[PDB]
Amino acid sequence: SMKTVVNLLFAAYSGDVSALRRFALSAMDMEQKDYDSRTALHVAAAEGHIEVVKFLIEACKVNPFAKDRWGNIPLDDAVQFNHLEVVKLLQDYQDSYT
Amino acid sequence: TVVNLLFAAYSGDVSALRRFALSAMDMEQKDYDSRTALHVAAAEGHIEVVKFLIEACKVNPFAKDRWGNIPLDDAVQFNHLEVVKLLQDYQDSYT
Repeated sequence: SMKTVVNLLFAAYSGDVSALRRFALSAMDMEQKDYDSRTALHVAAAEGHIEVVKFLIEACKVNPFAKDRWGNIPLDDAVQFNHLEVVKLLQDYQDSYT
Repeated sequence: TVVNLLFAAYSGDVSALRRFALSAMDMEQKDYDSRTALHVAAAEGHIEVVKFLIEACKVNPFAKDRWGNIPLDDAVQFNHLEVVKLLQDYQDSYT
């Protein structure tokens, strides 16, 4: 259970879009959080993996307003670490989110 | 095992941590956010876990996570006073 959440989040950490796809293609909840309330989109945005953020936004359609332990959404990490291609994507996706 | 460590720290599972330390796995290994077992345990305020990590395993209390934060920083933010005192005394004596 939590073993997969970490495989999921470690796949987002490495920029492995294919591994994320295999997780998503098995009906796994892609919005699950870890011990720090961090999601796959959190780790992707913090690392600046533009293609990983794209997949979680377009293919999985994950909630971008999920807050971690410190109350931050994935956009906050992209802003703090100067990943602006991810910032612009999360900006546009947050204004249209459902 | 990379986070079975950190999932045990989050849940205050001192017994699981003792089993993992016996198998000689790295108790200071970090995750995707550069978080250690001491980080998560201090953030949750689980006192018996940070006791075991500093007194038995003697982990480095100056390890910084992705946000440059020390395990004591989370314990201060979330009002885990006894954990703050343990790490503060341990950080002073760290060789």
